[PDB]
Amino acid sequence: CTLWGAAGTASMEGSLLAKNRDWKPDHAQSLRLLHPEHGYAYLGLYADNGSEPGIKAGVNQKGLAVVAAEASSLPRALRGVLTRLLRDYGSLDEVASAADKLFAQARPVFLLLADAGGLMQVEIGQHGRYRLIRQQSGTLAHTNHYADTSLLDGAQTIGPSSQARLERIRFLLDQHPAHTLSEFERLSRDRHDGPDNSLWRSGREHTLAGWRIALPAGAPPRLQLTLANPGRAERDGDYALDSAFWAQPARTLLPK
Repeated sequence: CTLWGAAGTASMEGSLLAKNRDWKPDHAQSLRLLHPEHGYAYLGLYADNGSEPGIKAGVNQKGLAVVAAEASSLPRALRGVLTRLLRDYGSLDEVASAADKLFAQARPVFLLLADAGGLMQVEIGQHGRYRLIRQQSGTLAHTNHYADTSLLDGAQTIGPSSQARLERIRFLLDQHPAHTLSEFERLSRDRHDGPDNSLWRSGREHTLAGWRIALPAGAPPRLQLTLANPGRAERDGDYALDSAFWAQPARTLLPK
């Protein structure tokens, strides 16, 4: 998985959060809106079935968005919280506060949250150890390996794809000063470097979805999603998370 986003003069439509979900094409995913009994309503990029079902990404009505990356760097042995964020927190500051507990008890993982204000990257290591980064007027990017090795008990294992993919969105992003949603969409479909080391994989692992959202201040958030469930044809989502959107009943919005 490839995660990345821009904030500040680095974007022309506000905070951008993107996520490329890569995985063995052996399950089905779905975009679901949920109205939890206690918390904010939120959209979710669920993995209906498979080996690891659950929320892979989302965004709530308060306009807080988050995307996760698996921490393959370390053994499955040492390898949720994505839902707490979506249904109890409405801003990066809300998270920066309850972070030393929210993440101090979160399994290892890579998180990339975003809100009208900016972006925030969270790397949760072995046990409790976690590093934070908050950019407000620039760009951010992360894949499947820790940038701060200090958050682990021992040297990690960087996968060839996590390596290559990180160097690709890093390069492509460093070309222009500012970015847009339209651009990102093009970015997520880059087929540079074979079928395994590319942003849009198609080898052992296929990119099963493309997630991208824009969060302009004082305006409805705009979400675009490309679902690619194996066997089915590609389905694309384009929504405006306004008051009305969130008012609709909880149900699957992808695939129709």
